[PDB]
Amino acid sequence: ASLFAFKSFRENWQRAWVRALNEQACIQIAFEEVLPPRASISHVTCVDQSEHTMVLRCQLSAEEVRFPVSVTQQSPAAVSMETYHVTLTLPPTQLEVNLEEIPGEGLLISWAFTDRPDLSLTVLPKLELSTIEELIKDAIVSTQPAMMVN
Repeated sequence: ASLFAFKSFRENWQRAWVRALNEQACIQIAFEEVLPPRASISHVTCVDQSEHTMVLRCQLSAEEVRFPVSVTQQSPAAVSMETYHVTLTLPPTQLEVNLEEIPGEGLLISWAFTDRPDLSLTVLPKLELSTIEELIKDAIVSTQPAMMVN
């Protein structure tokens, strides 16, 4: 929580979440660019505290987060691609952040939703949208991002 106040950490946090999201995607959906109008982490609690690790739980929420998503279709000797505008809203839901000290590398951070988040996102092209929504929802609900700090 003390690290969520540094701008540099928030950037990598989002950039790490986008990296994990694209991995699980492997039609093919991809999150292009990395910001949110309003976000908040609350009720930070320490469930476990080992000698070299630490497990935390908290409530995460964001409103009107906007990011592009690209749909890529591979075909005989060809690649097509169409990008969309996505607007997501995450109500307060619980995730578990896991910290682990790695010798010679830094501090490994990992997180994942503990329960299915009640997402409410919309998709609109940039000049079926229903299916693109479920692929994004399915990825966000399942991914367990990770990142290395120092």
